[PDB]
Amino acid sequence: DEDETTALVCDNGSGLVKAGFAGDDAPRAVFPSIVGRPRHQGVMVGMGQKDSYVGDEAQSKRGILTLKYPIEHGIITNWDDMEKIWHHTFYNELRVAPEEHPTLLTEAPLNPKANREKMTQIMFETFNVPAMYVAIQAVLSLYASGRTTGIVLDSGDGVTHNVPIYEGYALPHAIMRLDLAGRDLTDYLMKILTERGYSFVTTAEREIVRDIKEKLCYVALDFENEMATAASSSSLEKSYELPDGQVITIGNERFRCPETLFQPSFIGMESAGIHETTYNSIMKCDIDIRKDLYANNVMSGGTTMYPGIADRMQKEITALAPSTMKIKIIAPPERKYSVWIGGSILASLSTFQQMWITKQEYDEAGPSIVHRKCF
Amino acid sequence: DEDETTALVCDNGSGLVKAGFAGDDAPRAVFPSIVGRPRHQGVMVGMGQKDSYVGDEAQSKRGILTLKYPIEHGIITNWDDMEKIWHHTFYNELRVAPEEHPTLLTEAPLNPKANREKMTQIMFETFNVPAMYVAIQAVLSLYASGRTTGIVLDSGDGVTHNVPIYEGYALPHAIMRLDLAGRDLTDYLMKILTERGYSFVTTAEREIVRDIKEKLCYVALDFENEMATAASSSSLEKSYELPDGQVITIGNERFRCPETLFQPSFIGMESAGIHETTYNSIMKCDIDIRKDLYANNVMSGGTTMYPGIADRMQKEITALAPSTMKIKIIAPPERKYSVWIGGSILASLSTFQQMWITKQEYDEAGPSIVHRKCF
Amino acid sequence: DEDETTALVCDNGSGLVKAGFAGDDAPRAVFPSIVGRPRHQGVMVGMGQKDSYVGDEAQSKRGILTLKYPIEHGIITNWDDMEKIWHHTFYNELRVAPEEHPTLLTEAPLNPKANREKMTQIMFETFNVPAMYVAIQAVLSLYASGRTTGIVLDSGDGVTHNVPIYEGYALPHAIMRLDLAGRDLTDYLMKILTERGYSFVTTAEREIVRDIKEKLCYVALDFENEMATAASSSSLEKSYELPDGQVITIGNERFRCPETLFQPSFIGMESAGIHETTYNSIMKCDIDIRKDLYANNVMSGGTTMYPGIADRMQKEITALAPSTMKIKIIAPPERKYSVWIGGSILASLSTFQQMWITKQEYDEAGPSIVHRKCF
Ligand SMILES: Nc1ncnc2c1ncn2[C@@H]1O[C@H](COP(=O)(O)OP(=O)(O)O)[C@@H](O)[C@H]1O
Ligand SMILES: Nc1ncnc2c1ncn2[C@@H]1O[C@H](COP(=O)(O)OP(=O)(O)O)[C@@H](O)[C@H]1O
Ligand SMILES: Nc1ncnc2c1ncn2[C@@H]1O[C@H](COP(=O)(O)OP(=O)(O)O)[C@@H](O)[C@H]1O
Ligand SMILES: [Mg+2]
Ligand SMILES: [Mg+2]
Ligand SMILES: [Mg+2]
Ligand SMILES: [Mg+2]
Ligand SMILES: [Mg+2]
Ligand SMILES: [Mg+2]
Ligand SMILES: [Mg+2]
Ligand SMILES: [Mg+2]
Ligand SMILES: [Mg+2]
Ligand SMILES: [Mg+2]
Ligand SMILES: [Mg+2]
Ligand SMILES: [Mg+2]
Ligand SMILES: [Mg+2]
Ligand SMILES: [Mg+2]
Ligand SMILES: [Mg+2]
Ligand SMILES: [Mg+2]
Ligand SMILES: [Mg+2]
Repeated sequence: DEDETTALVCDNGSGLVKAGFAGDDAPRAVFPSIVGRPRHQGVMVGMGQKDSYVGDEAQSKRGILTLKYPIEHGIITNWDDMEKIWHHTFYNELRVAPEEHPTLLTEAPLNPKANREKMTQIMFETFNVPAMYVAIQAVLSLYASGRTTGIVLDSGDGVTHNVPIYEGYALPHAIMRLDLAGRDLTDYLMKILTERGYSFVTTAEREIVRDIKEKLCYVALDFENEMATAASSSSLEKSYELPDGQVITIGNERFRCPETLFQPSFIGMESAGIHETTYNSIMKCDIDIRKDLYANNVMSGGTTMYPGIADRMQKEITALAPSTMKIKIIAPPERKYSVWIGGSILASLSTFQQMWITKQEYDEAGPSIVHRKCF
Repeated sequence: DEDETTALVCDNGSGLVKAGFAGDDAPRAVFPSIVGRPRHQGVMVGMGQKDSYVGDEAQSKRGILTLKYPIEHGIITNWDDMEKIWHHTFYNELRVAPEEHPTLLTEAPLNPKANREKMTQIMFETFNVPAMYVAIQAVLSLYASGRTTGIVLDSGDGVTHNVPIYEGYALPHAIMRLDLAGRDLTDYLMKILTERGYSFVTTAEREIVRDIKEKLCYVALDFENEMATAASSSSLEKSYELPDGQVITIGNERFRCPETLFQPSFIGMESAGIHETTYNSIMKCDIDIRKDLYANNVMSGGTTMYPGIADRMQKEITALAPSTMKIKIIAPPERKYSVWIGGSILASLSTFQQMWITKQEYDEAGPSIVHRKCF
Repeated sequence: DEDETTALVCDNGSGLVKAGFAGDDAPRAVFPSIVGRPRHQGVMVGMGQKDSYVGDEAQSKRGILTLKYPIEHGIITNWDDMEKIWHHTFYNELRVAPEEHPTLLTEAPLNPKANREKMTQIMFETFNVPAMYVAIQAVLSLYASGRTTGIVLDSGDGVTHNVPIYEGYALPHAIMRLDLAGRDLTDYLMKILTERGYSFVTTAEREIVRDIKEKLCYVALDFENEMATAASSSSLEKSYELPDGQVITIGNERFRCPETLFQPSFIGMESAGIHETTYNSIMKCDIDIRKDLYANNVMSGGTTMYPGIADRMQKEITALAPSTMKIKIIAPPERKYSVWIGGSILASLSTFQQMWITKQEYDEAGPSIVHRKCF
């Protein structure tokens, strides 16, 4: 065990399951969210004997299993494979058990009543846990980023948050989520890059969909004004060779997939987009922090990593805004771990320990104990 | 055409615009206020050819469009969609044109100078009209209810009025609006029912927001004493099955939404709510009708529909009050259309015709014609 | 601490609480009169830990709080929040204590019995005071102006007086207050500007009420003959920009808000107003000082700041006058602070020191010590 003060620190997210201890900058435990039921008698029998695969190794051998994930766009839909994922989150990758030792969780800026009582409950159930606390991603992100006032653009394998937060305090009312960040994005990219040609199909040709997007993506300066030249000329569409090898032009997906993060009308939605929200939660925030809110625009996480978005954030927020107000967008592309950083860095501290629930106050009160506790 | 007098009647409101002729009860013209610009080339092209949908069919087909409305919280924010709305509200569903025929409008009890001058103009511009006028909602809503004297609480898709009327006359100086009734209501419900679980999100899961609150909501007798038993038991938060069909426990919103109409310290403001206003407007008024105004509290609009709301009324006007004075609580829940109702009935008469603005007396003195005119 | 004679000076008003020591000009202490219970669990919980805000950092940070004021039109209406106001006023902003040191107060020209006997008990209760006094605003403002014989016109956040003071002496009979200066003013402006347009609504859009009147208000030369060409032309009503940035037009409010001062029929009242008050108290006074009263009209307060008001006095006081007796309106717009100026400068003096109430003679007399004592 480490010297740094005893907590487990587990960031629930939608792409990769991040967990670790107190003190760090990059994740101790990384794994995607999967547990796969194998299925065959005949050839599974014929060839194998052992197993079911989880996360890491399940990236490797997989064409023998049944690959579903168990969490989606937020609160866990079935927490059943989440349980054995958390079993895996504790008992070999870190290796330490939450049985003796204190434990933290992250959460969205504000969580609900009922399932977040049952969140508290599940820790005490299967995992036993003598002390747990649960702290906000946005607030901890901004403390990772070192700051006192900053409106944190979060955006993961699923959700985008836009929290106004002033000297540590997020604001009670200015609340909106975009549920665009990861899947709809990537798997409409699967939809289209497949119609463009080759069945990314069954046993061989599937998770190239998940290599490709990340490498190809700059967010362009404007759309159909490039898509005109694009088609007469031949530049931004690059002929790339994959583990099979036929001439693959990937070309819009680059700017297209994240132009959807701006405006979902490019798949086809009548509803909103990121640009509006960013401003709109500030326009329904507080008048004398509105000021500093536009003037402290910051970002966190996965889908934010993309090159071209400072150029977009300086472009289109100002494109709604008055003549009188002013935006300041702030840059740092370290940001792909900063929630797990914020959790890890805050875990270590003297101050934070007294704020723990002790399991004695669970048994006394119930899981509703969480509703008078975590700040 | 009807036998009953040549006079069109529009009741505008922020939610569903109501209009018709002279004499009726329930509305002749109903629609919700959308036109929304169609957007795609490619898949709009491939599949269709026609359209762009006003109102009616834009609650049938819509996941192609760009769904925005234009009447928000009172005075018209952009009237360009209102113009083509009014081009629907006249030309196809009622069908009968303003060109030869007299026309009437509804409005709040007292209106300003210029954004009512141009309304008088804009009716004579696009729609030409050889005669027109506009009535207050308050009083027509009261003569509808059958009464000479009455403090009516309005509450519809955005606003609440708490309007003191005695013998046909409202009182010249006690004037407060509560800008809550429809949206911050349903859409704060959107916010926290979404955090309770399922991104209600893109093409398929959205307008259950506006189906669910209507059925589920009642006004309860007290709040965090009921939120106590709540979290121990499993009573008042039922499970129901929607167009998809996962277990949706819908729970507080029922009683939490309408409590926010009363005390808006339940999203979290800082800052008023109706219980006060319903009294405040009367404490500010003539001492010899303070009397009867507390003795003649009445109600109108759709957000008024709720079960338990009289129970909330009788409780918490009285609970401010001195030992001396006395509240009556007058019941009528017919009152969902009372504002369109009386404009229909009043359009029928003899008396009201002489009042009409004639196109000639407009052209003479300008759009201020209404300043000296509208009783 | 300063060299100048040990004495605290609270010029209590019903807008911004002000204070300081002796010898000065502009305020040493200024804070708006707000403390205010924050409310929530859940999101308040989630997003902070400490606090409830007084005045200053309330005038910052406020959308989390429960904001009411405790002094209204004149004498305080519950002395509970006024208490923790004075607790702030002494112990952090001046920092000093009324524990060791002598303490002065401000008041209107003469005051009543009971609650001012009690204004001799609260400062000796919690705040202890070994030596105290209270003096008259009107009179102090006139020696602040460096003069002997004046009728001063006050007008602050709520209230207005019309006081003869001749060679130091106010006349014991000539007396009428006006209760229009601050709130009814600004918050009928909120009411009418609200009817004109956009809800000054809930979290973001509410104190642009207070800000807009001050800058925009001139008194004008006459009302409805200006409101004629107002509608026909487009002159006085300016299109600015606020933190929102829609084309807000402010227009009458300028002249109508100070019109309603002189003539409160521009919301709607049956009783009086100012010009006659300013004439009548001198009509009801000694015959041979009438002369010098009408010939020494002088003003102070915040609300007396509006441009045009000089030309208004010189018009509508003299409009009531006979041919024989003559007015002389005196101009100084130094006058936003003049009563506290009155107290601070007068607190220095050797003369005034023998006038103090020692806490010893309070303990002997009880509350009735100020009755014989104060001049
Ligand atoms: N460099 C990058 N470029 C493009 N997309 C990225 C990059 N890094 C991460 N992402 C995207 O971010 C998502 C994962 O972000 P993350 O914040 O880790 O989600 P979570 O916390 O919810 O697990 C993935 O869908 C991934 O494609
Ligand atoms: N049965 C009902 N229960 C609760 N709310 C209702 C009911 N019927 C209508 N409403 C509400 O009434 C509001 C609209 O009322 P209405 O007075 O017609 O508004 P408007 O005149 O401004 O169009 C809506 O926001 C709707 O949810
Ligand atoms: N520049 C100004 N123009 C007009 N009104 C003003 C100005 N400055 C302050 N006021 C008004 O003066 C009032 C407060 O005056 P003040 O004498 O300080 O009141 P108080 O002594 O009772 O605190 C408020 O209604 C405020 O809007
Ligand atoms: Mg995350
Ligand atoms: Mg564009
Ligand atoms: Mg769109
Ligand atoms: Mg708004
Ligand atoms: Mg503010
Ligand atoms: Mg503790
Ligand atoms: Mg209505
Ligand atoms: Mg209550
Ligand atoms: Mg409140
Ligand atoms: Mg009052
Ligand atoms: Mg009376
Ligand atoms: Mg006529
Ligand atoms: Mg004063
Ligand atoms: Mg006049
Ligand atoms: Mg009058
Ligand atoms: Mg005499
Ligand atoms: Mg003495």
